[PDB]
Amino acid sequence: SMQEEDTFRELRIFLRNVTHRLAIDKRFRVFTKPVDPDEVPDYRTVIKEPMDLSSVISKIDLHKYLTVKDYLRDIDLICSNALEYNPDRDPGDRLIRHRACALRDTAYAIIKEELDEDFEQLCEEIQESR
Ligand SMILES: COC(=O)[C@H](Cc1ccco1)c1ccncc1
Repeated sequence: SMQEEDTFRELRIFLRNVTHRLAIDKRFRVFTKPVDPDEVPDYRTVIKEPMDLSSVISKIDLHKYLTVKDYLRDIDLICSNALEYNPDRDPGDRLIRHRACALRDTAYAIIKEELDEDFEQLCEEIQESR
């Protein structure tokens, strides 16, 4: 229905706004663009599904997310990729891990405050009907 297409349009507006707020935070610059395959050729041998905030913006506009749950699976993948690629005790690895945890925690805290639980349940029930 037109009403259901208005629901998904409001979801995309919400997700673009959350993503922009994460992408401008200086702590998260390391998560804004793909890891460059020239500078780091080893990356794509270890990390089998790369993800970053520019790719998330492109996915919103391709209508890849019908629920906030499917958006948060890609925020969780950004964070888990950084934890698995940089697991060591040295300061460089510990700094990215702390930033990855802060990107995940910050996204979940904006959603807990600003997403209405009945708006998410509506998106889930339209998705489950298709
Ligand atoms: C999302 O970025 C990463 O996982 C890279 C891994 C990387 C790049 C070069 C060598 O290793 C990283 C970038 C900056 N600081 C720590 C790690």
